[PDB]
Amino acid sequence: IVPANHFGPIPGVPVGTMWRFRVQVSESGVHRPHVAGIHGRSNDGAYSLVLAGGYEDDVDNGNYFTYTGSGGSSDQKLTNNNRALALNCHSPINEKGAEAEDWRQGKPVRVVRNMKGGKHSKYAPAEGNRYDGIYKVVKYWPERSGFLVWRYLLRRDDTEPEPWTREGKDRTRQLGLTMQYPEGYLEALANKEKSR
Amino acid sequence: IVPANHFGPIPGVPVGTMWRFRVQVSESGVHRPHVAGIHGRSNDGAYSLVLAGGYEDDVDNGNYFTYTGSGSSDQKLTNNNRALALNCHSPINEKGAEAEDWRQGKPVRVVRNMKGGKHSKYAPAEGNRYDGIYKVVKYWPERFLVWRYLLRRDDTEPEPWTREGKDRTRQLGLTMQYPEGYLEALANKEKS
DNA sequence: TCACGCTGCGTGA
DNA sequence: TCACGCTGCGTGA
Repeated sequence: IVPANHFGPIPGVPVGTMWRFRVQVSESGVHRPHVAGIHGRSNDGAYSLVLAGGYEDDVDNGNYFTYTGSGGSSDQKLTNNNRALALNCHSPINEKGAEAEDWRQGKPVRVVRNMKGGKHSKYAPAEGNRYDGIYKVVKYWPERSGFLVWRYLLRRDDTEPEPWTREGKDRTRQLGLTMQYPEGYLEALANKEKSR
Repeated sequence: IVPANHFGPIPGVPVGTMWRFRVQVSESGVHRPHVAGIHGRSNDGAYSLVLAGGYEDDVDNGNYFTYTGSGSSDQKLTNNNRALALNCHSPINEKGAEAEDWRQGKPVRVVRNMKGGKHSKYAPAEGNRYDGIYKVVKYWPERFLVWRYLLRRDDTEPEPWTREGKDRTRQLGLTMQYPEGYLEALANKEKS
């Protein structure tokens, strides 16, 4: 595997792989937190995040999406994962939001989409978790719920194509990527011979 | 295998049975909720509760303990907290009540989780432990405002922390139950 | 379906 | 240690 604070793609998991649970996504190293949306250290940056349709805003447009941080029922602070993510934007950490001088020079963020994101996004998978590639932070800002939240614009910068495109649907088919289940999960669950 | 809304002990699960995880305690049947403290419908009663030290408002003395409900917001005798109150042998009362002949209330299987050892010597060291049948003696509200219950034990087989009970566990072979493949892959990860 | 809940765990700090 | 948290499940409704 690779270090936890490692930035960028995990070697061997191309764009379009599909795990069923987030523990498989973790063991794969693509997104190490079992539950948390963001993986980051406030002193370094954010290494990976998940879109599971948590926030009633957070508009998902494929190559572009808005995203909201962690905290709170009370105001969100620019600390921990919130601060970690903003560190990737090619701009000095500003406590009032910043924009990127050449956004493509930001730290890379791994991004996977989850079936629960379908509540708000046409780009979610029908099932499980799909690593949709690399994004960079272009902008971040605070806004009002009725409380203050920290939000982020993310643009995609990966060489391999989005899995929902024609080119990407061919990469998913040619590389033979199928929904990967935990060893034993399918076989074990098929046994519903309880009492009746 | 007795329905979900069955009162009293589960056939085949003796007092002192041990499971490492809450999921096996639901497969067992003794306590079907995976997370929730109480199993109970608001017009029938409660079937099982777990002592996992979740609330400041709790005292555990073994043969009896006092228990807390569901809720930084005032509680109500609704849903599960309504359910437990019907297990008391006295008509439901929004002001709290006590049972005359508490032993004719409806049985409640009590599971003890290791997360209660902090404030109870009677909790197990590891995992979960089925400790028999308790009945509701009395229930009342207390100050935020919360609902509390007192539960005495009414089960013929001995408690697993006594001499008689500890003798049943050794002789019945009840040892800590783990999921298949848990110990295998966790020894794997332990050595790394 | 829908929301809840005495979980349980790897990682940041 | 504790803080943290875009899990996941059965459950009543």
